[PDB]
Amino acid sequence: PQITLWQRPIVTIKIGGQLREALLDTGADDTVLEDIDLPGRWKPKLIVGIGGFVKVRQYEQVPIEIAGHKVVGTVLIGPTPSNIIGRNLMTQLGATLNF
Amino acid sequence: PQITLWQRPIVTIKIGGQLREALLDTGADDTVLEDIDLPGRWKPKLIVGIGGFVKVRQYEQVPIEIAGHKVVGTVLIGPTPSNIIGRNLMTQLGATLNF
Ligand SMILES: [Cl-]
Ligand SMILES: [Cl-]
Ligand SMILES: [Cl-]
Ligand SMILES: [Cl-]
Ligand SMILES: [Cl-]
Ligand SMILES: [Cl-]
Ligand SMILES: [Cl-]
Ligand SMILES: [Cl-]
Ligand SMILES: [Cl-]
Ligand SMILES: [Cl-]
Repeated sequence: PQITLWQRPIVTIKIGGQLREALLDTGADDTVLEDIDLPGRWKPKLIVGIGGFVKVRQYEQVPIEIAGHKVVGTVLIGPTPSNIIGRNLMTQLGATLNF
Repeated sequence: PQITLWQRPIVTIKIGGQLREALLDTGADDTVLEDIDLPGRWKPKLIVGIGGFVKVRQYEQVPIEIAGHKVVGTVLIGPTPSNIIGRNLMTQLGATLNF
């Protein structure tokens, strides 16, 4: 799609059977979602959040659909003020900012 | 331009004689710059930053060039971890996210 920016760029995402929403955030390096579960192994990671650092789970090679486009990449699961799609997945999408 | 996202989307900006850089941040509502001065009146505004709230100065109808494109809009001046161009100015640019 072509997404304008007069409102927050919130899109529908889907991971397996879990339909959610998230912000397309060009100011975020990584993707962080609070309201999803995944099975299997994961690696701990620290991100910055309230109180200094927050521990999240890093899941690799996750299939995720963003605004109807399927990609595969890393998803961080843990506390976040908003679900955010970061540059790691926007690169998979081939997304660009255009003006 | 057409800006890819495999690195942080940092662009050159210019306000009067003040040439700087800033991140194009679709996760930011407003534009916040730390390393610029402007003359004249301004209105105080609180934003979220380290320690809860940070006081910045709100300047209106500021002419600013972003990646070579001139626009006019509101610029917040104060502490910020990175200079950020937010959606308020990206809308003026007619910027879109495309995939
Ligand atoms: Cl599932
Ligand atoms: Cl992030
Ligand atoms: Cl620990
Ligand atoms: Cl959508
Ligand atoms: Cl990835
Ligand atoms: Cl100047
Ligand atoms: Cl902001
Ligand atoms: Cl006060
Ligand atoms: Cl530039
Ligand atoms: Cl504005």
